[PDB]
Amino acid sequence: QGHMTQRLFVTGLSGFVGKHLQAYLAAAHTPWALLPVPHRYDLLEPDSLGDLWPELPDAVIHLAGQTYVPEAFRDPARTLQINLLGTLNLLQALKARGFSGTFLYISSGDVYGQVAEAALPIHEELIPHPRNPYAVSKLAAESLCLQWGITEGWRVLVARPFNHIGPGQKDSFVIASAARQIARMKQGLQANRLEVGDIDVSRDFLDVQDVLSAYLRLLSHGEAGAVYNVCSGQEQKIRELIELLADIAQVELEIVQDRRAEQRRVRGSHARLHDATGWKPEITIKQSLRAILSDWESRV
Amino acid sequence: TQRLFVTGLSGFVGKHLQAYLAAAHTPWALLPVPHRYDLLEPDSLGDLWPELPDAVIHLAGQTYVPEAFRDPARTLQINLLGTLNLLQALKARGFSGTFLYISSGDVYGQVAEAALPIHEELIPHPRNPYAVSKLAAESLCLQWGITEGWRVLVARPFNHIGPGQKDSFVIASAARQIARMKQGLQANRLEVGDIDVSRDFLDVQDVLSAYLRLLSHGEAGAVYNVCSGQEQKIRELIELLADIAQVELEIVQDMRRAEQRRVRGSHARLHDATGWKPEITIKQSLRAILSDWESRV
Ligand SMILES: NC(=O)C1=CN([C@@H]2O[C@H](COP(=O)(O)OP(=O)(O)OC[C@H]3O[C@@H](n4cnc5c(N)ncnc54)[C@H](OP(=O)(O)O)[C@@H]3O)[C@@H](O)[C@H]2O)C=CC1
Ligand SMILES: NC(=O)C1=CN([C@@H]2O[C@H](COP(=O)(O)OP(=O)(O)OC[C@H]3O[C@@H](n4cnc5c(N)ncnc54)[C@H](OP(=O)(O)O)[C@@H]3O)[C@@H](O)[C@H]2O)C=CC1
Repeated sequence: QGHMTQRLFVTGLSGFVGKHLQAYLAAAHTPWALLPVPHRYDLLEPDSLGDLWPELPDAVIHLAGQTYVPEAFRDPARTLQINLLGTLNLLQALKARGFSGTFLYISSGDVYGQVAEAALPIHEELIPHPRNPYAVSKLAAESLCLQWGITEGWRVLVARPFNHIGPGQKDSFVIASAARQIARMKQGLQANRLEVGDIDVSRDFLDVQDVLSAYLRLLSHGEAGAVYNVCSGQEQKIRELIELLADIAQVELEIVQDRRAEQRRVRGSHARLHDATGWKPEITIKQSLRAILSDWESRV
Repeated sequence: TQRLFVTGLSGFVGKHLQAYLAAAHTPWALLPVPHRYDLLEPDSLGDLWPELPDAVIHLAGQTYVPEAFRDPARTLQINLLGTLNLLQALKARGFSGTFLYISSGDVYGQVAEAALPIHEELIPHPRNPYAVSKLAAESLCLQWGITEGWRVLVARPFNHIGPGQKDSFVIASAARQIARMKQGLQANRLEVGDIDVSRDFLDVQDVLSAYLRLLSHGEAGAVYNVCSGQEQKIRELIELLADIAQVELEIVQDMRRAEQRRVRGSHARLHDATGWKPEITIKQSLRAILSDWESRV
């Protein structure tokens, strides 16, 4: 009956993506059985990691870390400690326990930095040029994890996801903030006015569920030692997404000016991930935007 | 004349750089180091610069690969967080000049022979925690160039040769033992690992010259290999040392085969930016290390 089951441990289960992954694994038919977390742990504290795996994971997805760019600029050392030294502490704890399975490190499409429009769509052979300490720490942790795969013989995979859309996303993202505010307009809690910065840029978006499905297909099919973009391959203009949110919400609003963005356009290539795994995006942008508006209605 | 601050002056490369700068009339005046400091201790860094540097060469760190394997965390602390502490100390002092970070050709990792010579557009694949820490510090320094607007340069030097090199390095060890054989202090027998590999070697003086040229003419935000572009078989260099010493040597195996058999780097980018070329032949370098080892014994 069903799948040959494998034990999966996920760090960061309490964060934005983690909560969606736990729900995904509870509802879907998958070979991955999510291991329980025996107690709270801190990646900065090796003694808190010791007994996390009464049953040994066959695979690990490492989501946990300091994920806010302004916080990384505020305290770069702490972001490096959490994202790089924390990853090292996790790797060493897994090693001491006897782990030798699949380790999928979750990086970010932000490692690429400034990319010329002529180099679009971004592919994994483009040399990255991180522009903030968070992106620096992600690229450094990528290298570390892949070095561990070389040194220890583990199956190490790296994913570079681009823009995510989902309930629970950081309010500092313009699309998440726009949805929150529009849901407040629906309920008469704020005027039909949106104060924006530069929204005449395009970015590559995926629903969080398509991002999750890419990670699980990487666990099933990815090549040891390889880096994969996780992206839609489609540019969306921020302004058109805001207009579609208003349309879905049955609201009319004015967008009012609250410095131009450095990177005007971002399109990623997911050819490598699709060729290796069969993965394809399945959630439409309209469904993604409706989902975040609906989530906000029950919270505002 | 511009003020230059160098970390790691007490190390192998830094001692040669201090000597070089005292000898030649370069555009750089080496700043004094007012007190002993520790890159892991931000409070030791604040008063390091009574006069503000115009340029910095960052040599200091944990340079030994077996030590990095022994304690990866410590090597990442020294090489990455130590670099951050230096960047933050300079920023707080008001520095906004040129920062040259010294990385390593070891960041590249495994490279197919058909892909030689190694150029800077090859994606690096570090294979040990030292190389990881160097690649990570490169990205940190270049990110600081972007965000702070400083002129940040990275050099990826390949194998170095010279007096005062770490004794665990194969050529340095061979030269020391052959110098002892010449004096009769050891039997004419040499225990070696896999010496059937080739590496790209430069005399430390040529490496230093490349760094000084980069300070003056490197392009902000760019990475430069610092290498000879010629492969040297370890077995041949050992034979050359014995020939210079006039020692009849016997090489004995100890026993695993090296992962990378051949390494050759391209200095094309460095040369086109700075006109630099190696000036010291491999034989002249080996004479010098042998002759230094002779006085030592
Ligand atoms: N969200 C996005 O838009 C994108 C995300 N990513 C990457 O995806 C991954 C998931 O992001 P997201 O879900 O939004 O992240 P969140 O910030 O929402 O969640 C971070 C998680 O890490 C945990 N964590 C933080 N510090 C530590 C620590 N020192 N020890 C142990 N656990 C710790 C947090 O637990 P607690 O709250 O208890 O501290 C939390 O569960 C990250 O690697 C991120 O960089 C990259 C591209 C896009
Ligand atoms: N030597 C070689 O063959 C190669 C070297 N390189 C790179 O070139 C640079 C110079 O190498 P090399 O001269 O051989 O290095 P050494 O190991 O000989 O010298 C290291 C220097 O760093 C200083 N240092 C170490 N830790 C700290 C710390 N926590 N705070 C302050 N200073 C510290 C040491 O001072 P102290 O003695 O007091 O600890 C010393 O001056 C390094 O970045 C190295 O990676 C590149 C490739 C090959």
